[PDB]
Amino acid sequence: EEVRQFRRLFAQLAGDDMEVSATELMNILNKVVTRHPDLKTDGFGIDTCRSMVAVMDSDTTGKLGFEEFKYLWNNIKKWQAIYKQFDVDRSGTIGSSELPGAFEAAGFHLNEHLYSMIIRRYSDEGGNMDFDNFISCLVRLDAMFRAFKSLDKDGTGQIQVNIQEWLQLTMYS
Amino acid sequence: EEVRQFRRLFAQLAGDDMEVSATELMNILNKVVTRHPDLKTDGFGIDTCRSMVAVMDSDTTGKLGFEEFKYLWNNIKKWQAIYKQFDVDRSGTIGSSELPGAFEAAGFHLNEHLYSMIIRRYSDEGGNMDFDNFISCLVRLDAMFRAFKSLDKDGTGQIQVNIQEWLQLTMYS
Ligand SMILES: [Ca+2]
Ligand SMILES: [Ca+2]
Ligand SMILES: [Ca+2]
Ligand SMILES: [Ca+2]
Ligand SMILES: [Ca+2]
Ligand SMILES: [Ca+2]
Ligand SMILES: [Ca+2]
Ligand SMILES: [Ca+2]
Repeated sequence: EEVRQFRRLFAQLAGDDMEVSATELMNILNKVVTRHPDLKTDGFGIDTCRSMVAVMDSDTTGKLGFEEFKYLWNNIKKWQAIYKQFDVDRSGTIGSSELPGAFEAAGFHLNEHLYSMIIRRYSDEGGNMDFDNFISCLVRLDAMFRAFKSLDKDGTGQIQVNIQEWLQLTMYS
Repeated sequence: EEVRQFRRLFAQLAGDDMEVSATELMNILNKVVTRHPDLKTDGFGIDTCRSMVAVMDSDTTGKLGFEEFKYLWNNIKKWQAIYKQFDVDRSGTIGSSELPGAFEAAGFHLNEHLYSMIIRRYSDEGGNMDFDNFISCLVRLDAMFRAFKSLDKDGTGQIQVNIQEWLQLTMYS
């Protein structure tokens, strides 16, 4: 029944081409946040959604098919739950001091240098990250872990990236 | 002469803290576009401006110093001229058949496969790319070429990276 209700909701979200475009994704993400007053956000903008589509578009059709959209949606749900749980002052945002505990609850255990870099690149002047920034960040972080893993065949902790693959991975994202 | 003019322009834009923030950049670019009606754009938004700054921020200050801003600004001017010239139909946007001409004038040679990915990420449903996306795409592309080159100084066409280095290189919105 859980499977059946979700299949139906994808069909309603994707429309006749049975894929979710960046614009489509934007409108449903914004409808979601409207329902959660505990999530502070300046909204999901079109370019952030284009990035999320690209990074999750493994079959390169330009849009999210059922399995791609399922994977992303279920990640957003789990990370939404985490954002709420680690926003302990109820600011609606993930502060610098909340961020490590949240990334780690999402299964991404980094280090001091890498957290600093994330806040520098993703958080605002006050070191705070709102909900669309946190989602955009994790979608990419998850993807980059998955891409390193796909490339690390022999399990050695070191990958070898050619220019073409570099370009593909960084630009279609 | 023109050298002291630009040094003073930087000083004026950077203001009190002597560096250019994502916000200051957003404000000067948006005022730039408003004085070229031939340059179609939905505007330079915070995500795009925070993301240009991040890729240009070589010294991890979170803001653009003189040399960083200069490199960025001079590229933007060069690319703006290319955009106007390669928009041969005067649609005010760079269409899929105009894009390879433009990128070649900018010094970039890419295979069809990578154009198709770039078009899907940065252009609309008709294949037409607006000015802020064009600039955002070129800034990223040049930055990725430079990051790769620095780690491949013998020109093998391949770099070798551990997970820490990989997140540092790729975690750019
Ligand atoms: Ca659709
Ligand atoms: Ca797809
Ligand atoms: Ca908080
Ligand atoms: Ca935001
Ligand atoms: Ca300043
Ligand atoms: Ca800097
Ligand atoms: Ca055109
Ligand atoms: Ca745009």
